[PDB]
Amino acid sequence: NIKTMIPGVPQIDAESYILIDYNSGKVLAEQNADVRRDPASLTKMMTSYVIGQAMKAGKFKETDLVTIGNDAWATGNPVFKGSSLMFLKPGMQVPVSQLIRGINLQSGNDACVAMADFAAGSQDAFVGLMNSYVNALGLKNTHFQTVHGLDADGQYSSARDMALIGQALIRDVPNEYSIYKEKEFTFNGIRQLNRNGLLWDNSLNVDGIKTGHTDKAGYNLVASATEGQMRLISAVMGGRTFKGREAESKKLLTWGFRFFETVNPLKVGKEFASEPVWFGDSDRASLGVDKDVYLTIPRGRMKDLKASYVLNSSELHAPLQKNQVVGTINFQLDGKTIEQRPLVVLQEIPEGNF
Ligand SMILES: *C(=O)[C@H](NC(=O)c1c(-c2ccccc2Cl)noc1C)[C@@H]1N[C@@H](C(=O)O)C(C)(C)S1
Repeated sequence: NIKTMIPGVPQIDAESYILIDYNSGKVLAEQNADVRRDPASLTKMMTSYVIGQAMKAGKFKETDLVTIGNDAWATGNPVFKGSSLMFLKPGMQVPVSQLIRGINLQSGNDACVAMADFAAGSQDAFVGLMNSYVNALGLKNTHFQTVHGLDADGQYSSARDMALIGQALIRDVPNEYSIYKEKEFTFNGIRQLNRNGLLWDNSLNVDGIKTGHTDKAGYNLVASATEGQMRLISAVMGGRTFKGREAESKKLLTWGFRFFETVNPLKVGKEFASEPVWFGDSDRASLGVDKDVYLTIPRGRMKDLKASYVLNSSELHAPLQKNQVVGTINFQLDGKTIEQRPLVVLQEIPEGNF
């Protein structure tokens, strides 16, 4: 009863949310997680991903100077009215390091344009990259039209999709993600605070990601926090009150850490099982996984976890290719399969040569 309890989810004062484990991908809690909503400033998480991907690929460096053009002139474009801005002016020569901090820390809309032109030649081309990454990540309820998150009529995303963009940032572009925890940066003599207030919350280790508000979106937050071996991502969209701003997301994260833990029962290349092989240069196949196994389970239940396996075929016949799928690993709690992973050949077995 204690051992098999399903914990109640706290009431969250928002249109939609999701809570996921970063490593396992497991959804711990959700409500209206696939409803299409105005992303507001959360759009900039994708802007930052594209930039992070360009930098990973070596297209430019943080020390590189970007010359500011007219479309990134903050007080030259009334579209930027009442919005977060670096106050760039044409002709300024600003290091990439400073513009990506303008975007990540400050949500500078002008810095988004500046980087979009620098990275991709035009804002349309850059939005095209954002949308190509939407497809590659397999996001089903997301579409961008703008580089900064301006309520543009046909852009949308979802709590699920925004958490997934969060996970992609941490996983694919860790050097870009490491910027999000920085509490401040200085530009043009002026000190600028990271807008993510949760970074200052002593009770959690929040290191990301992005807050947002436009008048169609409500209050929006994608947060990520760690506690030991465990990283959670929350996405809360259409938060109703100014006071629930960080509080509602904190509720989900603290609940997640209290009731769940992440286990890593198996790593790539390590033997889980061995099976006889026929016609081979060796007599036995070493079997395991081609991707690290992470599971999210109820907290405490780690020592109750059982693993077993099944095989696709009665017999293993060489040649066996490395990472050839030959079965399925079952992870179980209380005698019930909770998670499955493909069982694969770890070391190639070509046909015998004598
Ligand atoms: C993101 O949602 C908010 N940033 C804005 O700039 C903003 C816009 C906007 C206008 C032009 C281009 C893009 C955008 Cl998103 N329209 O309204 C706003 C407020 C930033 N997030 C909020 C917040 O979290 O409360 C601010 C710090 C006020 S600015």
